[PDB]
Amino acid sequence: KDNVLTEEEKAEGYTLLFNGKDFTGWKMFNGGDVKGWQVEDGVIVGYGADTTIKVSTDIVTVKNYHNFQIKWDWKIGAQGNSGFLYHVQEGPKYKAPFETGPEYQLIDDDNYPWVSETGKEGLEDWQKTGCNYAMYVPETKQVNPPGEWNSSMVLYKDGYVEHWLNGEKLFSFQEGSEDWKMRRYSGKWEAFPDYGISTTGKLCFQDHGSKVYFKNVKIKDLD
Amino acid sequence: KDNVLTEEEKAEGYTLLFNGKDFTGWKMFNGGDVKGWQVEDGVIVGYGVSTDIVTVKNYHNFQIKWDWKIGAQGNSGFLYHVQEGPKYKAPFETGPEYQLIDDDNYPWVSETGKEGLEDWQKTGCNYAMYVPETKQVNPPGEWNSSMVLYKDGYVEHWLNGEKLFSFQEGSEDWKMRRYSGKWEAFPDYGISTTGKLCFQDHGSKVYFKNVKIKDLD
Repeated sequence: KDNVLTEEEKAEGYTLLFNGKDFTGWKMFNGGDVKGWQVEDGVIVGYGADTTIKVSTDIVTVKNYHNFQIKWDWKIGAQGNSGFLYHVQEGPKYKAPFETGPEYQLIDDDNYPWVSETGKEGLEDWQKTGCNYAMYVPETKQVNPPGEWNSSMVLYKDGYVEHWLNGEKLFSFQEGSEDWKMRRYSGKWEAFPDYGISTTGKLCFQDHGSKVYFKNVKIKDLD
Repeated sequence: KDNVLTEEEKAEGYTLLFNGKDFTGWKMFNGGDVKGWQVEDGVIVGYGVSTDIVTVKNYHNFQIKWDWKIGAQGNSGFLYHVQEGPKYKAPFETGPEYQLIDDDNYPWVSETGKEGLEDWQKTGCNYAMYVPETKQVNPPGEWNSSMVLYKDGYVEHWLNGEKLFSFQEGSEDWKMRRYSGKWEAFPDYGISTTGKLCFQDHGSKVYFKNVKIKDLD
């Protein structure tokens, strides 16, 4: 059942973005073949040397995408921080995919060790799972705790974006909109002038904390 | 019939916030008698420290409608739930603002050297919080009508009969805008849900009339 298209998914035009067995279709951000992640038991596992050099361990698609609809299943560890990013650009100008590609946050909402300015522990709600990081936050959502599987989906079609989680539409927005522009250009991206620099780019899974697990990664390449 | 309640308006609970004659019911922000403003032909006229005007009365829930006009390059506003006191230099530090500004001819220059306001700094915005997707504004020297409703944190902005947007204070979206946006230097912004109503003028003439208020439950 895992990593297999249903007849209805094939009918809708989904194909496997992860084949269940290896990293065919994937590469390291700013790198070559995938390392520091493994396929184990039909699951992509991210682990997050006579060497001290530290480079991005995030994985990106080889293929560039414009419009798409992607579904995936995911599991994090306690205190995990991962994410799905889209329209990511690579190059020596960048150290990380978040500098260019918008992020669907995958994080330990309740127990990620973030201590605020004032000495208050805990992520703010706009930094939690299913948010379009530093742009949009759901009013309500349902997330299974760390160690349990979750299902997510992102649709992008000519700037129209939807975030879904565990069967529910969290929100949608339009990149063209006045509201989007306000959030983009007066929110938190001063240091990242290339954030959303392009509506075409790579798709990406990140690991910045603990182990993370992905499977059932199915994609509709849209017109 | 400017500055006169219709029988219907009285029946639905509106009263005059401006009487058409003088500044009864108003004071200077952090001050006493109104100065820097004049009543001219039944119109509140601002000439543009804070020299803004605030209601003597505090409001929690309310619905206010008003007519306004600005001079060229005008930068004015309606603000609500304003707090006063020595700790505050200006009404914007506490009360959200419905912007009244010369959208197209305001000589502000950005950090890159481009002149002019971005759309989220223009008329009808809830300053630094919300922006309309579409609106209809009559240009400087012409009259406009506006309305703001506040009901237990639910807010609407209207301009010339159109609902620009609504929002809910304390929603996740509102909290994100409030604490990720531009207010770190203003910790009391938008915290109190009761306070004064306010007109401000930060440049050029502004004109207000037909200022009618419902004091809601």
